[PDB]
Amino acid sequence: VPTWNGFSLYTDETVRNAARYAYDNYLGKPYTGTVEATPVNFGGQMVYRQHHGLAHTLRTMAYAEIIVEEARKAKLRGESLKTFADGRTLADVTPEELRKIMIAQAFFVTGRDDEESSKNYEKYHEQSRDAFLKYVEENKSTLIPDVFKDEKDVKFYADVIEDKDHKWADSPAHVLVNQGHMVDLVRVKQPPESYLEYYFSQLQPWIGSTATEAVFATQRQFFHATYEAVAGFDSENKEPHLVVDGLGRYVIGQDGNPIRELKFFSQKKKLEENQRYMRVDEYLKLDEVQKRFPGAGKKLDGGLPGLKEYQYLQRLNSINRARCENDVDFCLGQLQTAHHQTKITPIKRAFQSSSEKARRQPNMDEIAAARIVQQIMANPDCIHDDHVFLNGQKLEEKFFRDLLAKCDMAIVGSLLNDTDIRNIDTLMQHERNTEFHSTDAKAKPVKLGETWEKTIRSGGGVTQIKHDLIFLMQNDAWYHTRVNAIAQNRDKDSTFKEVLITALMTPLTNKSLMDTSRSPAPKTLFRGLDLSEEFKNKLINQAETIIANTTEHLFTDLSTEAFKQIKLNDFSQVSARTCASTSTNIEVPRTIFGSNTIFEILDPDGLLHPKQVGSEYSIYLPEDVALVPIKVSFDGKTGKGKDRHIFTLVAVKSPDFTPRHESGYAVGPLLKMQTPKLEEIQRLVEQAREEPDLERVFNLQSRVARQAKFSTESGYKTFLNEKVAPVLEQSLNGLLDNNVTILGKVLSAFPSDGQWSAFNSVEARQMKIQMDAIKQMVEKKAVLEGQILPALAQCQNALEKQNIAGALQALRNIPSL
Amino acid sequence: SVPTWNGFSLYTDETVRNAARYAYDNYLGKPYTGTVEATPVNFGGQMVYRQHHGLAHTLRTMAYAEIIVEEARKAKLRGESLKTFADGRTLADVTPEELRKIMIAQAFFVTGRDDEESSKNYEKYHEQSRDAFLKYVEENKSTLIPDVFKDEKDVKFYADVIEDKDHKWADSPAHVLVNQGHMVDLVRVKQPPESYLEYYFSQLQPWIGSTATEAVFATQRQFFHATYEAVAGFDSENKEPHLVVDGLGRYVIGQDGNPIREEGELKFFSQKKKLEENQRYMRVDEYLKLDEVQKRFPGAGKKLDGGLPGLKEYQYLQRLNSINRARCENDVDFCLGQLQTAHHQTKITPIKRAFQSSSEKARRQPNMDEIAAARIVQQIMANPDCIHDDHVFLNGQKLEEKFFRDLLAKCDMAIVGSLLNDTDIRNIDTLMQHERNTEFHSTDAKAKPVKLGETWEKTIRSGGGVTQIKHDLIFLMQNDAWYHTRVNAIAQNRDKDSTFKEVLITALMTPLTNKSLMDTSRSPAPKTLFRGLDLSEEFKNKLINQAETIIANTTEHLFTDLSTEAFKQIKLNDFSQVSARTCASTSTNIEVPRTIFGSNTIFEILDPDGLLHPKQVGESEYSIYLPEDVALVPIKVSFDGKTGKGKDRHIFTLVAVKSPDFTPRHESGYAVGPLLKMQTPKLEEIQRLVEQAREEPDLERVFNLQSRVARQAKFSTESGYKTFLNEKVAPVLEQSLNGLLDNNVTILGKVLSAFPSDGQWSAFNSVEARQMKIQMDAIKQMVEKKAVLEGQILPALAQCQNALEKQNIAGALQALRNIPSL
Repeated sequence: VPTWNGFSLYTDETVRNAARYAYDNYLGKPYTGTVEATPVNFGGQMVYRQHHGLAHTLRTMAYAEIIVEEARKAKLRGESLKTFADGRTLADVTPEELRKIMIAQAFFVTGRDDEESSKNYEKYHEQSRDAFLKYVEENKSTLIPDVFKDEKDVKFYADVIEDKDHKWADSPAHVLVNQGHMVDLVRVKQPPESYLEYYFSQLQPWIGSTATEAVFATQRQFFHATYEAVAGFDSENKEPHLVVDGLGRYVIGQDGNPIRELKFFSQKKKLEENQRYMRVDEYLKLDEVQKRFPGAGKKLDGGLPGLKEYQYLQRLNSINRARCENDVDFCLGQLQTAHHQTKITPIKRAFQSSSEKARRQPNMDEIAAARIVQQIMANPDCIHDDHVFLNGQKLEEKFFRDLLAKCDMAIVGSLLNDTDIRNIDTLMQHERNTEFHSTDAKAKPVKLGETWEKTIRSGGGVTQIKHDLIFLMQNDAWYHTRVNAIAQNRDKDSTFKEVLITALMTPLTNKSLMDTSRSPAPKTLFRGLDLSEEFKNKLINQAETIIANTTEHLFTDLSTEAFKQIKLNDFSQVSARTCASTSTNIEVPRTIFGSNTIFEILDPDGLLHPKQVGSEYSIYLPEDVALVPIKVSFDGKTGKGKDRHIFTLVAVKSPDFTPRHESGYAVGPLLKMQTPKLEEIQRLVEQAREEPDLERVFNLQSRVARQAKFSTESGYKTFLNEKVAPVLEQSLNGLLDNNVTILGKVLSAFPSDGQWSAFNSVEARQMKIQMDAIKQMVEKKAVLEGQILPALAQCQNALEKQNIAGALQALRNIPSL
Repeated sequence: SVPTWNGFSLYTDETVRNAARYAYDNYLGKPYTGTVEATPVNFGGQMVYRQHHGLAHTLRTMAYAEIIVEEARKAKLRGESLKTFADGRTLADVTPEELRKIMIAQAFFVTGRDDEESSKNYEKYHEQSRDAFLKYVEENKSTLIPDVFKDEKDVKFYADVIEDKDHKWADSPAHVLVNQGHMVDLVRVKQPPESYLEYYFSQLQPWIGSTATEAVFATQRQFFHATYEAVAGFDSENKEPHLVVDGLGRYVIGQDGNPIREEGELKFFSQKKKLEENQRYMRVDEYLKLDEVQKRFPGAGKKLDGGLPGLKEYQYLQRLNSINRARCENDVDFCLGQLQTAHHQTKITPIKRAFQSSSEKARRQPNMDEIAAARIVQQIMANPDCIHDDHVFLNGQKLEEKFFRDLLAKCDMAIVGSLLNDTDIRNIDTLMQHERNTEFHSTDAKAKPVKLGETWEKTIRSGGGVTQIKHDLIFLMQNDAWYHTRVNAIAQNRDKDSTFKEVLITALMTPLTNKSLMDTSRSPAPKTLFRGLDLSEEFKNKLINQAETIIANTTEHLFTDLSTEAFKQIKLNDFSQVSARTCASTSTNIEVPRTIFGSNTIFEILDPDGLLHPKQVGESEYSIYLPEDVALVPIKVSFDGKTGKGKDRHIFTLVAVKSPDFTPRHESGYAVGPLLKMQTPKLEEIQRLVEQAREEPDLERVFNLQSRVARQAKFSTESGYKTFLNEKVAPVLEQSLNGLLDNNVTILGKVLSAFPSDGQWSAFNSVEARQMKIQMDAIKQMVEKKAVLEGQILPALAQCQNALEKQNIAGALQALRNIPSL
């Protein structure tokens, strides 16, 4: 199954011109015959060939395209398709070949003089053949050798148009033209079930059941797009079955068994006593029919969903019907829109739908990670070379990589403020000489902060800073190449600071984008990548597998297999985790950057939220949006002679695409940073463990004993012996045993200021001062070990019992000594 | 060159006392048969026949001879050179056997007096005294010869000294001692006192030296006080006319009027004589200021008070007329006892002079390391589990061998023991079980090791309560040499190759043995204790001339204080540390160390001031623990003969003296240090309080609850549970989360009042509504925990510490007590 070159009925000018010439010189002209020569009028515009005209012709061409498309899918799914003489299959049809088919299809009905299909078949097809050759001859210089290879080639496609011997299974050419003509024959004729089953069974051997359901489902959409009525389907319908081949009937005899010789009966032939034409419901139930037709037990609604009879009938009588029959560019534009929708509809069908187009609200870790980023931005002093040290906690390379991979950094950026944006400059000043290395190894290291201040920043308020951050990531490859690789976890030999900067800048860049972007989101963006031959080939294979398992259906929904294959082959991560640069102009990645890989990202449901850059836009992929492939084309070669492919991707949002991360990664380290130092308390326990100053007590004991005894004043000597000395000996023992009971009692025994003031001697006064110091000494230990320390212990105890009102009580109600 | 004295004494020798007893009975106690001063005199009713030249006089002469020879021997050891006799000997060479013969002769020197004549019947009285002595020897020849006197030739020699035929008062030691001794008693209260004192001082001086002569006349005045005689004052500036004493004459100053010389040389004008108008008598104050007098007599310019210090004049006379005066003149055993007390005091007094005085006899109060040592000893005793082979491990601290040797050396164990109780004593049994197999080693390395705790349990202890344990511990220390030799060696820091546990036990037992002793003893403290030692010959001889050096430099004095030399020699030669640092065993019976133990060294420990505080061991046996400021100063060394093994035995007489100068200097903190570290609080409650405040909020729980509330909300169940969830619950959870993401206590305190009441929840009874209330209560408790901690408790504790750090204890308590409500 070769890779398609992107050839399309809706973009090829050669085929489009063959459809004009056909319309312009036949087809748009009045019938010269008798049968239905009378024109019909739609919305005031006339149609000369309502039936076999332009809209019919263009649809046959459109059928051939999708029949080939579906065959290539069935082949890739492992299905065996009907082979020709040379062993080829409809899937082997080439772009060049298909173009020659459509050109011939454009003339397959030009040679009609009226609407007689019971005679003149030979003459009309001879005229169509002449009309086609006349076109080829007129544009001889153009069509050969580029379209047709020689006159023998032209003769071949003229032979298919003439249809002398009805060899409708000779070649892909004969089949596509015959099948394309027959698919348009499913309209409203009753009973609809007999017609549908017949034409279904004609196409089925060539491309398979899954592909045949897709064609007739798409055919109904092409009818809506070109304003033709669409029939309903009822497997339980009680009408008599219509044997399409010959317009006959099958009959039920009295054995109650379908008459078989199965036996064809003419609508004229008379039936016996107990004979009755088999009904369609009986026909759809036959083991042979159910085996080739999945219509049994199923139902389809006619018309358009949302429209009622009178509304649907008014639509059919619109001028747009006439425009489809008269305007080539219009009828092709209708089909193109319908064809494109059949690629998207089955995808949306296979996944849980959502009504929210916005990013979800922050989770707990995104909130925590936002707090951490804000703190780092405020304290760039916390930035080292191996790590970040912030509030008694160490954050290393692993932490910031986990943030880059688990957090939606657009959501984190929505939690940041203009203070954080202003603090970018100061981070940059702190990292003035931090070297950033481009992923291109030839490149010389660039000083981060210095380059920021010297060539990018330009003063101003916060909005200017945002523009300069967006400017840096847009225009400085030494910066963005490293950042993108670290964000997507595909980097080699990155410094911790390169990783940290990425983790800090990515949410801040998203904020800067959301705050500055003004324009409404474009719905078609282009992205350029340069991939290895090995990696691109993987993506090509994953895309083709997904496309092959995404098909429209009539009766058999294969959404479960589309789900399975998409989750197996999804490569959305290639455009995720970073501020990905895109353009509305395909020539930016294609011609300027010369990329071998081009993503045509389609976002018709507005799910990507692209922010304008400084035609550049920036994409930060939401966690639950997948970029599902619908088309893979070979686009020729780049400047360096490498193959170039375009991946057309459609944005689809679903809870099914949501990743499951285990939480805690950002909340954890945040909690540990809120941990209180409590240095006052740690200083209370060190003071409560200080040894008492006993030498001070001894010194005064000695001083008292020296004057206890060397003075002839009797009152002073007694005072020292009965009032001073015992208190000191009592205080010494108290501080030595650390006995609270003895300390708190000696407090009252300390003589008053007035008892000391009785002696106005020099030594008595100095002793007073030293006695006061000891008293303070004794008191601070009596209150600590006696009042305060017990209270704290009582407080703590009520806290581990969760008696909060009791913990406060232990501090409020302190018993006195 | 000075032979060791054999302890011969006037106060203990029986022969001399007998001679004095005979002299009184037959002569001195009988009335004078003469004319002058023959009339008896009363003192307190008792009659005294011979007031001047009687028994008290005769016994003092004998006391002078003793102190003269004593001071002469000291003078020689200080290196002084004494006047020699014809045979080349000095008074320091006088032997005990010879001194006894002299004292016997001295006893009769006055017996032949018929009255108190002056210069009339010298030869008659001295012949009668001689015949009295001959009569006494003959009547006692069987005992006196040849033990005391060699032969009749020897007896005749001392008889010839008594007769005094040729006035050869410097012919021999006997002549000098008898003649000087008789004169020394003439230093009475006669006027002028200065002329008499200078004279008799100059006669003795050449024989023994100035230092000795000063000691003899100082002691003399004490002998006078002890025998109730009047003691004269001394005044260098006395204006009264000088009396020459040899002649009872005067000297004369001319009109010149420098004293009248010859040749220069002084004269001797008879007091009867009659001279010129231009001349007057040389004053006492003029005599003492002469250059010739000042070079031979150190007492000008100086002064001596008369009478007894502390007594007035009226009290002195009521003492001089006491009945004791008559008892000294009539009772031999009484007068000798009076002199013995005075003589003994003259050996203690100069020692106390050389150091600071002390007032208090009792041990000092505990210091800070002794109080701490008692605690540590008590806690080791309470939990013997802390005892290891290499160290003791108490409350996080490691106590090693040096720590316990430091207690033994710096702490007064007796004081430490005073801080112990009966529980600690009772815990000895617990200690001994833990140390059941601990082996103790005697210093005697021939003895086998003994298992401490096993021997204690099976041999030493006898049951009963604490008092019996104390008795058992004391018994162990008294009788088991395997225990006490090791303990004493370690306590005194003179041991070798001791185990750690032996050191530990010594440090634990010493204060415990002291407490046991103090709690069980009830005897009044004796003042004479005897301690026996088995010393090497080298060590003893070192102690001997250490003691002899100290004794030779301790003298009484009149004018020249040599206290500083006493201080210097005592500190140099002190051996008090032989009896220190351990519970030392003593006895009131000298025969215990001498006979039973057969010690070659005996300490006669005297404690008249009650400084040692001995305790009775189980009788005559006592234990002393030497106080840190008490020295055992030697005053006497005697040769006592041979032991059982033919080794020489010596007796050291030591006096307990207390002084701050003996106080050792140790750095504090050797025990207080480790104790304080064992009391450092490991404040676990506060540490838990801190860690509680470090516990993290379950933010995920609050966020997940928001999800549930929303998902519970978008289905209308009960009326109006949905509106309740959207308008009352959800905002609170949003505010709680934002208040917990930030540490904003103001948001947290506010949202607490915003949580729905139970009454509001009571309106909804669905399974999911009750399941929501329970979750909501958990979030509320989560909010409250931090709103109270960060908002009230933690800042209260911070403001408390800040007030304590500023030493504002008032504000520290207000920090806890004045906690404002949210």
